[PDB]
Amino acid sequence: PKFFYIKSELNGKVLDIGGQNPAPGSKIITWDQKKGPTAVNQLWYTDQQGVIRSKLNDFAIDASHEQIETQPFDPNNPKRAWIVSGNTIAQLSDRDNVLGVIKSDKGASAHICAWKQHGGPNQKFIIESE
Ligand SMILES: CC(=O)N[C@H]1[C@H]([C@H](O)[C@H](O)CO)O[C@@](OC[C@H]2O[C@@H](O[C@H]3[C@H](O)[C@@H](O)[C@H](O)O[C@@H]3CO)[C@H](O)[C@@H](O)[C@H]2O)(C(=O)O)C[C@@H]1O
Repeated sequence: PKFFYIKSELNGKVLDIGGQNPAPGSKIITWDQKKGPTAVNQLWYTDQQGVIRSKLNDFAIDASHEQIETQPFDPNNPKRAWIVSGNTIAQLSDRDNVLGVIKSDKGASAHICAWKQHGGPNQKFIIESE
């Protein structure tokens, strides 16, 4: 219902499920903000507890692998509980661990990782209502 974009303060692009792939394990990148029907893979919402889910498949953000990917939500997996805290997307169980944008080294789209808060814009995001 209440959807929003998560925009990076590093490049101005938004969290986006690469190629709108609905399958679990799909990498989340930053891509030009889209508007209209096709923007679904860039739209997110928070469940009751405040955990971020994707409008595309209701999957959560997961940081179990090298780069963040979408995965079905699991209340027992600390790596799948991410919330909006100020201008940071922080881990529910560790506010010091936050998402950050890392530009591609091979001309690809930027990807996202989770690591200790270091105050730069790469770890800052703006929540934009749909
Ligand atoms: C190898 C490759 O295909 N690289 C492209 C990359 C991949 O397709 C995705 O990472 C697969 O998950 O997508 C890039 O663009 C991202 C945007 O894709 C848009 O959809 C594309 C789709 O990805 C293309 O494969 C398809 O041919 O056209 C679709 C529509 O243009 C999404 O709509 C958009 O939100 C982004 O996710 C990328 O940079 O990752 C382009 C790579 O060349």
